[PDB]
Amino acid sequence: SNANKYNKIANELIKIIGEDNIISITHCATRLRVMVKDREIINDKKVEKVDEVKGVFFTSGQYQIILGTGIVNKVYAEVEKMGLKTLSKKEQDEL
Repeated sequence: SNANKYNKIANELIKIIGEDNIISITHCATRLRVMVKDREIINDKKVEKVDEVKGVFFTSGQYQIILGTGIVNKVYAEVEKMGLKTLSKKEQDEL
């Protein structure tokens, strides 16, 4: 596939969750982890249909999208430019 593969998934994901429904975002080795305001407006079935999405779970305020290793980082790197509160990239330590 073309090099926009990961930015299309990021955009589809943001669009289904709702941009202003996102508190903050990070990831682990296999999952994109989105702290959301209201899970009950997120259409899980539409999320599950997105390219590369292996499954979805909500628990403990976290909407988790399983993308698999390597694919999860490439999607995270697209979301990182979108301006949402992404957290993985911890902020500069002061001296």
